[PDB]
Amino acid sequence: GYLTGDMKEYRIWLKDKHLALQFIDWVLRGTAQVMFINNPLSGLIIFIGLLIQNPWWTITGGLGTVVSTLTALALGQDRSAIASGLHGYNGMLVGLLMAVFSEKLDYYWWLLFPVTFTAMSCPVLSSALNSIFSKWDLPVFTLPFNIAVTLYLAATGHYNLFFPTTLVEPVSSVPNITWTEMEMPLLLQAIPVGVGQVYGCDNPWTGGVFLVALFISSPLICLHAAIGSIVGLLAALSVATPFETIYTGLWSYNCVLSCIAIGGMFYALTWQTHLLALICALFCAYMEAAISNIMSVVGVPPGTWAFCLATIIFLLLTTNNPAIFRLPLSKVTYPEANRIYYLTV
Amino acid sequence: GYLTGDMKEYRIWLKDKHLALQFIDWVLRGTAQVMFINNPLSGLIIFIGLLIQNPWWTITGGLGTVVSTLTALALGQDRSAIASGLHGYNGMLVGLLMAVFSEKLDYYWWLLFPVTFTAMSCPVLSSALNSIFSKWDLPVFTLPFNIAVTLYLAATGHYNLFFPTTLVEPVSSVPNITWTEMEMPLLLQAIPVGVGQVYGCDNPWTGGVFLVALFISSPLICLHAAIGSIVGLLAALSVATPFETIYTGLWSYNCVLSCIAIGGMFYALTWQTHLLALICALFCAYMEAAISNIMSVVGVPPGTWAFCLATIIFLLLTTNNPAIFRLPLSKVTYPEANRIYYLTV
Amino acid sequence: GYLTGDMKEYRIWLKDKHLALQFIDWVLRGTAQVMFINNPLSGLIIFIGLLIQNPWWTITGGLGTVVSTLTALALGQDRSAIASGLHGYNGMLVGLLMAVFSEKLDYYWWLLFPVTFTAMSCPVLSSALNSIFSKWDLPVFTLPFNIAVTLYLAATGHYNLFFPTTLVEPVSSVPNITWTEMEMPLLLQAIPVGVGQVYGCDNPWTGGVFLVALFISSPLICLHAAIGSIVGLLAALSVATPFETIYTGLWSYNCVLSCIAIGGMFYALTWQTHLLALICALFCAYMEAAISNIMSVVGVPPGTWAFCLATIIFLLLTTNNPAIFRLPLSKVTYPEANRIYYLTV
Repeated sequence: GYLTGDMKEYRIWLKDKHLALQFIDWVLRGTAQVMFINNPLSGLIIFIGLLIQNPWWTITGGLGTVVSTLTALALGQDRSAIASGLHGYNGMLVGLLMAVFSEKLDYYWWLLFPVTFTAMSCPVLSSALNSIFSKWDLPVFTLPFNIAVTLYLAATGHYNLFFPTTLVEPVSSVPNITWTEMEMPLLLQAIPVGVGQVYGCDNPWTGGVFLVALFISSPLICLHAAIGSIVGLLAALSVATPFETIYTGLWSYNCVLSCIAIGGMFYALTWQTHLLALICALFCAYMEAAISNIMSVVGVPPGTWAFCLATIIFLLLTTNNPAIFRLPLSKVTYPEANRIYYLTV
Repeated sequence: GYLTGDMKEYRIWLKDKHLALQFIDWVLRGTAQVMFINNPLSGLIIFIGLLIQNPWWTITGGLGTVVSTLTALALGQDRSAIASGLHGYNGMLVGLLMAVFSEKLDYYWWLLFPVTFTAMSCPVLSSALNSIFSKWDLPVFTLPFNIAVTLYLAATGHYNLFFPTTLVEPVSSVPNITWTEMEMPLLLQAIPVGVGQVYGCDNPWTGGVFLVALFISSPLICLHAAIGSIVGLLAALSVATPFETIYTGLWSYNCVLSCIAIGGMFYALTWQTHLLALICALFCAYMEAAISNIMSVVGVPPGTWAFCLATIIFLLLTTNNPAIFRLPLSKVTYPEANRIYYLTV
Repeated sequence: GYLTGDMKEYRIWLKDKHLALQFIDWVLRGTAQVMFINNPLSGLIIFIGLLIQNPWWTITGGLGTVVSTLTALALGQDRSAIASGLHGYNGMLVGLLMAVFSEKLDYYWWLLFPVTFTAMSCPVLSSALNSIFSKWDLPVFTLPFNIAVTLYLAATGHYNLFFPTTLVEPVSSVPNITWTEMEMPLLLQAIPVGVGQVYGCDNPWTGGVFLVALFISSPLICLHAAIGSIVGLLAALSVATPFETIYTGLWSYNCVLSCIAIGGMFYALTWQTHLLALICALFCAYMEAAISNIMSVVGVPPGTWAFCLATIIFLLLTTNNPAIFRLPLSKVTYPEANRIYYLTV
């Protein structure tokens, strides 16, 4: 009861504790907000999952979250936004994905020097983007992280002496796909892996832990994450993706985020909105294939550009349907509360 | 008399017929609206020209138009916009150009599965873009088609197993141009071919049929299309393009669209506006060369990005000249009526 | 006294002289406005520095400035903006950098044909961009020049028969950096060279002359230019750039412009704003590395994209700090006057 939703009672009870405890809560909420979850217990569970995946990635992501939150505080950003973790998840992703795409080994402590720096740009970028997107009542989903990490990975590249990144290359030959070597266990495993890849994690246990963290806050978010992962796998099979690429969940995490966002988070959860979420996730999968192919030419990973663009497109979509209701950004908490608010409206 | 303009009398007489006839009219108007023509007879003539070029391309383009119109209806878009074909031409182009840039043979029926899908995204995109561009009173020229087809051709690419696209590669050597092998007949033929390449068609007869379709609705549109084709050829000669590339009309169709749009369609046709149309077409030709070179690196055709960007730039241009008059978007029908409205104003 | 600032007394005394003298003043002010200086004496000193660097580049840049100013006059742009040189510096940069990146020899007079043309697009672009950026009270820093020159250099490319550009290629191997061959004299020389590279000039004397021109108008602008150059060099050393690349000042000029803009020009000069300028210059250096690496894939020089993007981001940044004050665009003259205005406010 006190653990589900966004833990409003815990927020009230902590708004008068020590500043260190409040900062820890903001960091946990920022960790959870990567998947639109404003829950500190979910953030703790996600931290446990990341520790299961890679403790070094956990260190880099936690440092990114801390630095992003501290920079948002120093820049005088909205304290309500900071307290809900809306200024820590972009830095979390920045740290995690500069650890993931580093050609150096684990515990390359020098990588903390760039991480911090490009975690400091995440609040700035957010602010700048909020100067534009607020004029359309749009969120800045992961555009700060995407901009920052794309710029970092292009600036360093694979041949940097200090911070070399992993080699990303375009596809140059037709894959050999024989449909009799499909492994149903691996295809099923790609659903939790697809969920976990929103944090850059390929461990199936990490993805299952992330699903548990999603369910703790909002069961509808967990359901839409699983459905988005499945939609991503189906799209990958539809355009004849090699099975090895499908198994890694790199075709699903953008669709996971898109299905979470459109299906109940920023639209009111109705069956029309659920169908819109499915269509947005499919279009996001194909746009992710396109963006990955385009950005592999300059040697940069696709990130979550496709999720941001597809979700922005489907939020800017205007229909005369009363059942497709876009909630005001200030009223958006989580799909159950969003549906209740929509019913009252 | 009843066949010229936008056939307002026919629209009035059909607004009370069967829904199937109205849908056929909307599809024909969407076919014609690729070249800013809101005329069903012009759409029928364009369909005849496409049948002359390639019946398979006709099938794919017609399916794209039908799917785009049906998706716009299902999404509750403005019925006035749907009835004028403003939600069918982007899907028409999507179907036509995914047929054109398919490495498979003609009548590869499986290509209808992707076509439909990315024809369904054309209304959505339009809506999303209209949420922004309406704040500047701008049209969404072919940005839905350009976004959708660029994403599709990047997602599949040349090495896709199911839907391989044609190989697009950057230029890697200096062309050998000897100016004594210029063929004046082929240079002249490149004018109707340049007009026809707005639909992806390289048949000169198809381009002539398209010019007839333009003339049926508005002689000024036909004149500006021919002048834009000539301007594109002159620009191609100006930057020393190989004659083989010039003959294909790939340097002219963007300029055709830009000259139509700026010269009388969205500006009031005056001599100052005609000069502005010429300058916009020239800048569009050079921007098209730039965009084609840039996008060949990722293996994607240039599309009509240059026309959209150049026309948006020249519409956003603000001058103190009273003779350069930008008509309100709701008053834009065709250059003759636009000039009459401007004279009354 | 009459030579510092923006020479308001000279502007008043010249507003009633011959039109040729006024046009010469506008051209000189446009030359100076590349570095945010609205001073004709500074423009003359910059012209002297360019003559020191390369008289052919001086010819191309002067022609670009003249053509841009004349096109702005013909298009009926704001006479106050034209008289302050705000419509001549983009054309100046266009001419200078199409001369710099030309694979032909000096005094290739045919290069004046493209220069003029893409100097005519600089006002248009500015106008178009001002239709958007004015809605956020933002300047169009060098986006007209960046768009125009990127399009030109992509359209022609290295293999053009008439106007071949220099070969720009991505890095394909790890540099061999031995830190014992650092030359302190060359590292120090890279500061004035970094300042001079805003005009594409690598002569250290040209950069020193540019610093003198900056100091004549505003000592704070000169100080921030030097500090931005130093910040660019420090960033280049931070990401292990080969010393040969560092010595050319190609890592500093974007940071020079960013430090000038944020540190006193469009923000009120306080110590908080000076720190913000340092951070913006650092982020601009890294974004410049990223953009250069990305655009070398399509064979295009980075230009000043990074400066424009970083400065726009840091201007759109919203803080609750009263000491970080964004001046209204109409009140922006130069850092000393800006600080006085901020103190009165």
